[PDB]
Amino acid sequence: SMEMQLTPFLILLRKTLEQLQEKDTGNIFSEPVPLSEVPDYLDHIKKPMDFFTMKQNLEAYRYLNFDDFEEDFNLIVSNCLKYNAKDTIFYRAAVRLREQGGAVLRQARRQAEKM
Ligand SMILES: Oc1cccc2ncccc12
Repeated sequence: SMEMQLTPFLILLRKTLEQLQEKDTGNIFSEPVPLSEVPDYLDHIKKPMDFFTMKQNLEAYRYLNFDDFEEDFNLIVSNCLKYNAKDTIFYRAAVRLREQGGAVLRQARRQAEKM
């Protein structure tokens, strides 16, 4: 809205990002998928995403509404479901992050709406 302030919103996004990273207990989404180990990754995945990149986007003022932030989170999840077979831990880790992280995201968006 007209009066919504930037700094409390960024503080909220930082806290939310930390809470989401806590759900990724193996830290498999902490840094970009290592393209040197996965040379076919970009054949399947058009926009890689990870929590370090999200932190850099946050601090570069690229996230100005909650959708901007949640869309990149959803890329982390959807890219991982798309690339990895269902019988892998990586696939299940994306399911777990979607489920547990969705709860973090709903409460955070509610706080943003009060701003
Ligand atoms: O190394 C990784 C971490 C998280 C997700 C991945 N998805 C495909 C290939 C490698 C991955």
